Amino acid sequence: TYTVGHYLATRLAQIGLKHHFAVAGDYNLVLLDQLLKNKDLEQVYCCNELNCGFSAEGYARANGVGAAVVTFSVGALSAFNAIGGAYAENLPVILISGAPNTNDHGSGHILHHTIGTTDYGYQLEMAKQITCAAVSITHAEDAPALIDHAIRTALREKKPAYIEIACNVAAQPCARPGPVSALLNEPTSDEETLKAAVEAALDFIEKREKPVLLVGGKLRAAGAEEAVVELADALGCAVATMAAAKSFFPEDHPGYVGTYWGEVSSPGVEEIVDWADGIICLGPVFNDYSTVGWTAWPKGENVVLVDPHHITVGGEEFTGIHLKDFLTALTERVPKKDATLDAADPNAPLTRAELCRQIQGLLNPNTTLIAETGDSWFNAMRMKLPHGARVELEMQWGHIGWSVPATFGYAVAEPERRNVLMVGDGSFQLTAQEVAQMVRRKLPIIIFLINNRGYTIEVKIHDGPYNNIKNWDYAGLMEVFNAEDGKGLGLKATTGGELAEAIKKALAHREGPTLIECVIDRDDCTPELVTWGKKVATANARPPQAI
Ligand SMILES: Cc1ncc(C[n+]2csc(CCOP(=O)(O)OP(=O)(O)O)c2C)c(N)n1
Ligand SMILES: [Mg+2]
Repeated sequence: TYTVGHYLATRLAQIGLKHHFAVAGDYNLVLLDQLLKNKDLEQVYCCNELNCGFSAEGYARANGVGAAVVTFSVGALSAFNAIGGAYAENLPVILISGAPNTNDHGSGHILHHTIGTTDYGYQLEMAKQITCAAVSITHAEDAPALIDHAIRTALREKKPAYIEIACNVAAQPCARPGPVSALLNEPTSDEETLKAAVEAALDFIEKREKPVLLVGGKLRAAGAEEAVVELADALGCAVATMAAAKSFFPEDHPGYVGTYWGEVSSPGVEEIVDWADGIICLGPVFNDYSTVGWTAWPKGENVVLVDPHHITVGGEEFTGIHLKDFLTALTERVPKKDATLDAADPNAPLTRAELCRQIQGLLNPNTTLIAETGDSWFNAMRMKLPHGARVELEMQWGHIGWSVPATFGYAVAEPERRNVLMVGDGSFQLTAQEVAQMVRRKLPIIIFLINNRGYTIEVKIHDGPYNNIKNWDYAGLMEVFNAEDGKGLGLKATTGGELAEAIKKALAHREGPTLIECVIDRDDCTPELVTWGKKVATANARPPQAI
């Protein structure tokens, strides 16, 4: 006879999860036992919850959805930082927490892992704030209807959910899951709006000769990566990707120019959009960083904005549509308008140009490049990508240290890929211990620890003593985690040559991860980050305007 544990386990497996991540605790202990009972759904463990949640973050980038489990408040409050990151990056990460007993609710008791107050709702009062759905199971009869809700909403919205489950309830007997289809099927557009939406879009381009395509960050949540390719071709115009959305459009196809990111756009892409007649943004995320100090933000007269569920065209609005259904019906009536555009030395000290070049050697169609918040953002946005090659940024949320646990998670879902991690010295320190799990699971990850002895990106926004961080022997950390049983390489590289030696050892090494402490100079950095931090620093601290 099924139980709340089984029902949640199965519901996760049905929608996709081969792995759910967890951190033991006396509330979720009984619950965790029953999450094992499903054998198509494996219980991965983690060092702390802040990371555990970020690992489910990554996993959802590869699978499409992820999940985690934690103890009451003490575990979940840290995870909320990842659930914020999920909502930010449109990831259907499903958090789950253990919770007090049923007989303690409103019972005047104080419990452990809580504030000391007699109330325990404060947790999912918080969670609600950062999650599309928030659900407390306190009776096993409720269970299956609410779990379905939490999952169903998360997937429709492409935003995270929350499920707290009283420890003693987790065990109790529950119903059997209904067919999975109950959760997945979605409301589609309305034909009448859809019809008109396309018609007004056609006029936007057919009163012009030089259109452009701009690929937004939210494209992956809409599931429209395919339909953009069939539009870029059927239309033929010059495509460009945004700050995010790197590797959301393939860099083979003839229209792809590069990356548009304001006055720090990769060579030759700022000009095409400025010059052109109108811009077709497909689910963008313009903000103080994406617009680069509010300088590079498309208007409305010469802009079509095709956000996930609501489409603005010059002088008109539409709602109740979908980005995908819009780009399917568009890629048929669209006419073909075009806007055509027209080594280093080894042995010597290692330059940011050298390893950004040499790292581009690794880029296999079976490769996913995880670029951490930092200057590493700008390196990835210069690198040419093969077809099928992926890049993962976390720009909306930007928690440093996200990369490490999210690389661990991404790798559990896609272990046969070549998983490559560009992480700075400072970011790495926040979440380093989750490398020990890459060793535990024996995953072939290639960590490029961009060591520069400081928060270099933060230096070029506004410098100070707060940016100088204690330095580690980042290379030697690997050994400490390998300890008795693991197998994982820990290397260094102070020269352009040493890098090639380390990279060969990395591709060579199996049975675990490979870190490379690529030392470089702080002020040696991309020319974008230089001119970029200025726009952010002044916009950040622009003065109020008196009334
Ligand atoms: C948890 C968290 N704390 C602080 C910040 C602000 N912040 C953004 S980047 C950054 C510095 C990153 O340092 P590092 O990885 O070394 O960047 P690099 O020097 O490689 O460019 C800081 C402190 C943040 N985004 N997240
Ligand atoms: Mg650094």
